[PDB]
Amino acid sequence: SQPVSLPEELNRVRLSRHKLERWCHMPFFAKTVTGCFVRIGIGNPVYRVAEITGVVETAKVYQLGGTRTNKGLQLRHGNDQRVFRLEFVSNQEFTESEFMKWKEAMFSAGMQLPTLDEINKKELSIKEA
Amino acid sequence: PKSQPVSLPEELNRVRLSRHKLERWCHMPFFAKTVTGCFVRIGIGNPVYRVAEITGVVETAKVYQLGGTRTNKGLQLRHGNDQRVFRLEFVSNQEFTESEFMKWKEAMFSAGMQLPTLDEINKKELSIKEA
Repeated sequence: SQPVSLPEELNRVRLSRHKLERWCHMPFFAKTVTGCFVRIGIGNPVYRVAEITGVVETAKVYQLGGTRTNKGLQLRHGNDQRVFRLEFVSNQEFTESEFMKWKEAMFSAGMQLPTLDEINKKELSIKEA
Repeated sequence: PKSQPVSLPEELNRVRLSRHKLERWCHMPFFAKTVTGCFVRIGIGNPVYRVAEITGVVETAKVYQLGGTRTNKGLQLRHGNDQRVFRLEFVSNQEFTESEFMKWKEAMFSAGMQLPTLDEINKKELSIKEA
């Protein structure tokens, strides 16, 4: 029941752009990525912590590394909910500053933080054997 | 009354488009028809902003990130007699300040331009309503 307190903890359910590229044509892509988090580039360079709350189709097909996709992630950062192309997800870990700004957004939004149980159950559910 | 020219920033803010709204709309049909005649709070450098009317939408040479998407579009923007093209990434999400609004009126009057009426504002606002 302990709320997430450390970047290391939330990193257990962080998806890189690499993983997202590898998975983006898989049949259960939405089920897999929903409830995970990303380090998302939001433009100039600023990155944020965001939860994936769903997958949508984008207006345009675009290049993602070695493939092409029209998938977009529905991303939540506190009250902020927007669709982002997969191309803007970072391969790097959350910085401590990014993680702390996110916790502030959560509390200021009156949104309950994920628990370590919720994080561990999600991490386990999508392990690839 | 609706025949009066605009005189308050609250009135002009009825047709102000946020950067987030521009991002949401930028790849939908009739984007230029929708946004033309709206206003933006445009960032012009150091941070300073201007009130500007959108007079059209153009292609630019720079493909850039606009939130969750990519675009090369530019806004043709007018502030009194000053007309320029700006990337949409420079539009502010914040409301016009009273000083920005007053500076814009000063530019309009200097130029000999007349301000929109409340009727014109209301008609534009009603035409951009999301349902």
